[PDB]
Amino acid sequence: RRALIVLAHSERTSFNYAMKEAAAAALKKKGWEVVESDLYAMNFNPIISRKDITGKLKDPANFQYPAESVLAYKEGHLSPDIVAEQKKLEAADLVIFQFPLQWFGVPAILKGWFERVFIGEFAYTYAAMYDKGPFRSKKAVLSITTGGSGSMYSLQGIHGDMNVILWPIQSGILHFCGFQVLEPQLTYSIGHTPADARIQILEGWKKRLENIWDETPLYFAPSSLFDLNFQAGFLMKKEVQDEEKNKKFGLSVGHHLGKSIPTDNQIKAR
Amino acid sequence: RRALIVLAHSERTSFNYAMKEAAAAALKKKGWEVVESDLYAMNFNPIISRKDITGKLKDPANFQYPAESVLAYKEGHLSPDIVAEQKKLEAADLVIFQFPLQWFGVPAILKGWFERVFIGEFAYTYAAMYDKGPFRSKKAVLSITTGGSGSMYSLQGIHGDMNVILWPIQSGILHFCGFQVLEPQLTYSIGHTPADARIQILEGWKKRLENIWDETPLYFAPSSLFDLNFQAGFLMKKEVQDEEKNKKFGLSVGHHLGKSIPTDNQIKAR
Ligand SMILES: Cc1cc2nc3c(=O)[nH]c(=O)nc-3n(C[C@H](O)[C@H](O)[C@H](O)COP(=O)(O)OP(=O)(O)OC[C@H]3O[C@@H](n4cnc5c(N)ncnc54)[C@H](O)[C@@H]3O)c2cc1C
Ligand SMILES: Cc1cc2nc3c(=O)[nH]c(=O)nc-3n(C[C@H](O)[C@H](O)[C@H](O)COP(=O)(O)OP(=O)(O)OC[C@H]3O[C@@H](n4cnc5c(N)ncnc54)[C@H](O)[C@@H]3O)c2cc1C
Ligand SMILES: O=C1c2ccccc2C(=O)[C@@H](Br)[C@H]1[C@H]1C(=O)c2ccccc2C(=O)[C@@H]1O
Repeated sequence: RRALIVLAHSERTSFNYAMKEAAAAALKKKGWEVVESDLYAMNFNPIISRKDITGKLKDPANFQYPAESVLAYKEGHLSPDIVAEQKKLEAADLVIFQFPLQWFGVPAILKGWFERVFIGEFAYTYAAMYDKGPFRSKKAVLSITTGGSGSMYSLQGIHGDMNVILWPIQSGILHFCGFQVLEPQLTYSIGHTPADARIQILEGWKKRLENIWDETPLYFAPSSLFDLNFQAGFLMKKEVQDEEKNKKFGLSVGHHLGKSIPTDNQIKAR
Repeated sequence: RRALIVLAHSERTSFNYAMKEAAAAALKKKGWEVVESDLYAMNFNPIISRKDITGKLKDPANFQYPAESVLAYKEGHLSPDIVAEQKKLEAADLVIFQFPLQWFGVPAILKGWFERVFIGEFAYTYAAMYDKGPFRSKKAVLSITTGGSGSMYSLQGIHGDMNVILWPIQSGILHFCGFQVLEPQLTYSIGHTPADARIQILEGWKKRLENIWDETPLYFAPSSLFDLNFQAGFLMKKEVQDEEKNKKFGLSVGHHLGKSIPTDNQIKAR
C-alpha cells in the first residue's frame, strides 16, 4: 500500500528527477500512498556526528557512534531529522532508491542517509542479521542511471561486472537490514539517449511499477546456511560446505566460493 | 618523497586516528614529506553542488555536474577548497586512505571527497582511464578497520568475500584514475582486539611503511586487453577473449569472466 522514494540528485532538470516523478505518479495511479525523500531539496545532513544524539552522550571522552546512536534511538534522543526518515521507513512497504551512479556506488548524500538513518536496533540486529533483519516485510529497489554504456559493465567491458558493483549496496546495505531486494532498474548511458528514447525509458519504468510488488526478489544465501555466532566465526555450516563441494556454481557474488558467480546474481531473479 | 594521508574519522581517541599518527610518524622518520587531510577536522563539504563552480555556468538552465566541473577546472574557477585538495594530490607520490569500514564502503565524508576532488581532466579523462591515467605515477593504499571479524569476510563468512567489497573502491575509484593500488591494510574486529595486539598492529603498519614504495601492486587487467572505442563497445580484444577461453580463472574480481575469481585478487599480489 505505502511506498518511499529516496532521491539523490541536485537538479530538477535531471533525468533522475524525471524518474522520481514517473515512479511517484505511476504508483499513486495504482493506488499507492507515495512519500518522498529528495535528499538535496531536504538539504539533508549526510555526516554522522555527535550532533545526531540530542542530549548528554554516554561516554563523551570516548565517543563511539554505533553505541551512542542505539542508545539515542532506544531512549528517544535521536536528532529529529533522523527520526523523520526512520518514521518514513517504518511506514513504507516499498523503498525506491533513485540516483545517478557515482564513483561505482551511491552518491555521498545517499551514503550519508544510510549511515545516519540505518541505526542499530532500528534497522539491524547482529542476532536478526540479513533475512532475519528488521525490514524483512519490506521490498527495496535501486533505480540507477549511468554515464557509461551497458557493454562497459558487461563481463568483458573495461569496468567489469556490474553485479560486482551492486553487491555491497544490495547485500551489504539493503539485504543486511532485512529487505527483499528486487531487480535493479539499470538505465545505462543516459547522456547518449535521444529525447524519444528517454520518454520510452520513463514509460517502461512506470509499466514495471504497475506490478513491482508481485516480482520475485534477487537471490542471497539464506542465514540458515550459516552458524550465526562469534564461536563459529559466522561461517557456512560444515554440512552446507560439504553439499556445495559437488556444485558447479557459487551461491552469490560474495558467496562465489571461488566457483563461477551465477549469471546476473545481483541483476536478475529466478 | 611526498605522501598524503586522507583520514575519515571524527575522534582523536579512535584507533583510526592512532593509525594515521602511526603512518605519519613512520613515513616522516623514513625521510618522507607527510601532508594530512583530516576530513572531519577540515569540516570538509562532501556534497557536489553548483556551488563547486565560482564562475559563470555553461548551461545554468540544465546544470550537468561532470561537464561544468571539467570546464571549471580548465578555466580555473573551481571552489578553492576543491583546488587545495587537488594541489595536495598533485604533490603526493603515496596516498594513504585511513578510514573505518562503514556500510561495506568508505564513510560518506570520504565518498564526497572523491566526488568533489576527483574532477574530470584532473583525475581522469576518456582516453586516460585505468593504467595510463593521470595518477599512473602515484601509488594508493587503503588502511581499513572493521567491526566484523575476518572470518565473516572470508569466502565462507555471512558478509561474503572482502575482495568483492574492495573492488569498486580499488578498481573503480583509485585504479580508474591511474593509481597503482597496493595491498590493503585490513585491520578486522578492532573493537575486540586486546591492548597488546593493538600495539602490535600499529608497529606492523609502521614497519610496512618502511618499504611501502618497493611493494608489488594488486593486479588489474591492463587497458591494452580492451578495444577502447564505441564501435567495439569497450570490450576485451577478440585475441584476448580466445587466449583466456582455456584459462580456469578470470583476470580480476570485476573481470571474473564467469569463471573463478583469482584468490585474494583485491587483497594480495603473490
Ligand atoms: C561525481 C560523479 C561521479 C560519477 N561516477 C560515475 C561512475 O562511476 N559511473 C558512471 O557510469 N557514471 C558516472 N557518473 C555519471 C553519472 O552517472 C551520470 O552523469 C548521470 O547518471 C546522468 O543522469 P542525470 O539524472 O544527471 O541526467 P541529466 O544528464 O541531467 O539528464 C539526461 C537528459 O535527460 C533529459 N530529461 C530530463 N527530464 C526528462 C524528462 N522528463 N523526459 C525526458 N528526458 C528528460 C535532460 O534534459 C537531459 O537531456 C558520475 C557523475 C558524477 C557527477
Ligand atoms: C555507520 C557505521 C557503519 C559501519 N559499517 C560497518 C560495516 O559495514 N562493516 C563492519 O565490519 N563494521 C562496520 N562498522 C564498524 C566500524 O568499522 C568500526 O567500529 C571501526 O572500524 C572501529 O575503529 P575505530 O577507529 O572507530 O576505533 P575505536 O572504536 O575507537 O576502538 C579502537 C580501540 O583501540 C583503542 N585505541 C585508540 N588509540 C589507540 C592507540 N594509540 N593504541 C592502541 N589502542 C588504541 C581505543 O581506545 C579502543 O579501545 C560501522 C560503523 C559505523 C559508525
Ligand atoms: O562522470 C563521469 C565518470 C566519473 C568517474 C567514473 C566514471 C565516469 C563516467 O562513466 C563518465 Br560517462 C563521466 C561523465 C563525464 O565525464 C562527462 C563529461 C562531459 C559531459 C558529460 C559527461 C557525462 O555525462 C559522463 O557521465
